[PDB]
Amino acid sequence: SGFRKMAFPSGKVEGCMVQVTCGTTTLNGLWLDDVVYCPRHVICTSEDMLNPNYEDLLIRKSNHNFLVQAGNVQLRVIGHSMQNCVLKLKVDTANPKTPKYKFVRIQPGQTFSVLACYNGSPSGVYQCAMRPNFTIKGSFLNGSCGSVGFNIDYDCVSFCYMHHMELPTGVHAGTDLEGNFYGPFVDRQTAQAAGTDTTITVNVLAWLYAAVINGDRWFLNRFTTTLNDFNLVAMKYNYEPLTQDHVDILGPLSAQTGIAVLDMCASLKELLQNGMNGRTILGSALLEDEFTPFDVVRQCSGVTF
Amino acid sequence: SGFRKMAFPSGKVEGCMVQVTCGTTTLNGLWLDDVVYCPRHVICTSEDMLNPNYEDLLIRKSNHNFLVQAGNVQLRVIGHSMQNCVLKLKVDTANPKTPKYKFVRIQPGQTFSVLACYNGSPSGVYQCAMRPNFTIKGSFLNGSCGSVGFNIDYDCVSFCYMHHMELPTGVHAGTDLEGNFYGPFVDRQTAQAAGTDTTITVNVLAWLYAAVINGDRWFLNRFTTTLNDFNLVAMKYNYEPLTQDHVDILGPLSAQTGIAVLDMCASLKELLQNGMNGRTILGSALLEDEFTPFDVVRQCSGVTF
Ligand SMILES: *c1cc(-c2ncccc2C)n2ncc(C3CCCCC3)c2n1
Ligand SMILES: *c1cc(-c2ncccc2C)n2ncc(C3CCCCC3)c2n1
Repeated sequence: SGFRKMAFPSGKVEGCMVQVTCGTTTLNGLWLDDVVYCPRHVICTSEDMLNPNYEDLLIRKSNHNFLVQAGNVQLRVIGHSMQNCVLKLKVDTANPKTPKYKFVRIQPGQTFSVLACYNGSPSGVYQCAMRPNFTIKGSFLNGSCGSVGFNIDYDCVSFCYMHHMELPTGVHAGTDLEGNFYGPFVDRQTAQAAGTDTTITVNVLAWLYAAVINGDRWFLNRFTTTLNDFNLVAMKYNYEPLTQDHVDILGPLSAQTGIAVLDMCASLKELLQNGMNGRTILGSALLEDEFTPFDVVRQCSGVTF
Repeated sequence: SGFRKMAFPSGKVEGCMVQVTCGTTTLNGLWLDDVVYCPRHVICTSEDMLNPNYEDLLIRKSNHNFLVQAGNVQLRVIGHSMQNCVLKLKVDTANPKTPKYKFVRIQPGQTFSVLACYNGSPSGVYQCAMRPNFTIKGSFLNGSCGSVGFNIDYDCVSFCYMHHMELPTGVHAGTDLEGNFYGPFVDRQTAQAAGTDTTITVNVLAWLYAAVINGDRWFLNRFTTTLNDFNLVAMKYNYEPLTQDHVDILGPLSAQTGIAVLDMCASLKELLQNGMNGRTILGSALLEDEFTPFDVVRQCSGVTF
């Protein structure tokens, strides 16, 4: 039936995007109820970027220094505050398009959809994973700050990411909606080490199960392995160690296909050691780690919102 | 800055999805103004599927045999007609969420976003290409019929595809919004040959330009080629012949990067003949053909809607 990197429908989030301007800087904001959330770096200028004193810069700002526009609707700013690396602008009108929502701090390896925006307007939507080193490999240009990542559960939008910056390496960094960065990153123009990234093993296994469900079974072999033997191979190829928790999360896919999790690990061990010999799996010539076990079940079961 | 398979924001299309039921069959419909569009195969049963007589089956139906539900809003069917392979149900209420829209018949090689739906509810969004053989490699399950493909140009949605069926090969087939199938396909349960597919050469070249823009330049070599020499290699590797029209469409990317189109063709020639030697381009170990030159410019220039 096919398997695609599927994003959540973005409608509920499109209704929340606004443009925030402070002086010469314009970026995106998220309008939920009577609060607009945006990166605090909206208040810093070219001369400040290397190490802004956000407390001092914010003290020089008043409510009328923040211009918020939702499409053509001009919002009135009646309060401002900084929470970690986000600015929270209280507005005098609750967003009539506010969906049911939660703010969540996702774990590394989990996925979410990103609605990339510029000037408070949607440009596109794509699915991505929070890397183990807390970076995201997105697609973002200047002005994309304030774009958000989210997941949907029936009618509820769980916002998990707000884009802040590109690192000199071309990867992306941001915060949860309480303004806490994912990873060791700071909101200043400096070279910052992201550190060693690894492949999300439980996601690669989930994608191998998605492949079996779709008829791509060439990689199934006559071997089995142990959790400890597989983890020796995982450490060698910079893959995350597999735990019993990960095995338990793969239970539904193991049940649907009749392939024991450790048998799928022995197939993955052979692909790591021998490569793919010019073959493809679900249209890919690499081992894909951007689908969680939940993503595979949602896509293979047609879960709606 | 990264490069992702980016879909259009789906909000404008989510507001148009409805559920259409006729007897025991339920699928998706598209509600635009006072007309609901859906696959005509909504009127066929398990005993008819092999070769339905759609004219006879439709004659046995009346307006009250079609139930249309938009969320929880029950629409009143006041007219029905068949146009090619689509059914057009006239309803007594114009959709208040109707966007500015056009119906278009896309050319093979062009791309569009698909909003996959079940029971009139959105499940996900993804970008895909109309293959040269007029199939689509989507992600669709039973009940996905009536889901649509579209492109957006500022505030206008151009609908180009309505999903009808999966072929026994696992690829997907459908129609434009006037009910004409793309390709030689018919709406019946039979084995149908899609014929030889080829790789969309102009799209592979556009993606190589996107790679150069993002700093992946390892594949740039010291060779050049001619349009005729490159076409000898294209025929050998089942790639579409490149024409001057394709060279002209790549003009903006050639200008932005300073790499002449024929020089990029000589790089592509070397990748086809020598493979990628275990290297990747924009995170892929295969040559990607699902980005048009327009898609690359939109993504690299941050075009909003
Ligand atoms: C907003 C957006 C971006 C950005 N994201 C992706 C690609 C390019 C760019 C420029 N940003 N990158 C860095 C920053 C900085 C500005 C100075 C304060 C710290 C964050 C940024 N903002
Ligand atoms: C609707 C949806 C699908 C479908 N799409 C993707 C994956 C699985 C399935 C079943 N359909 N496939 C075939 C058809 C037929 C039904 C009988 C008439 C011709 C079309 C279909 N409808």
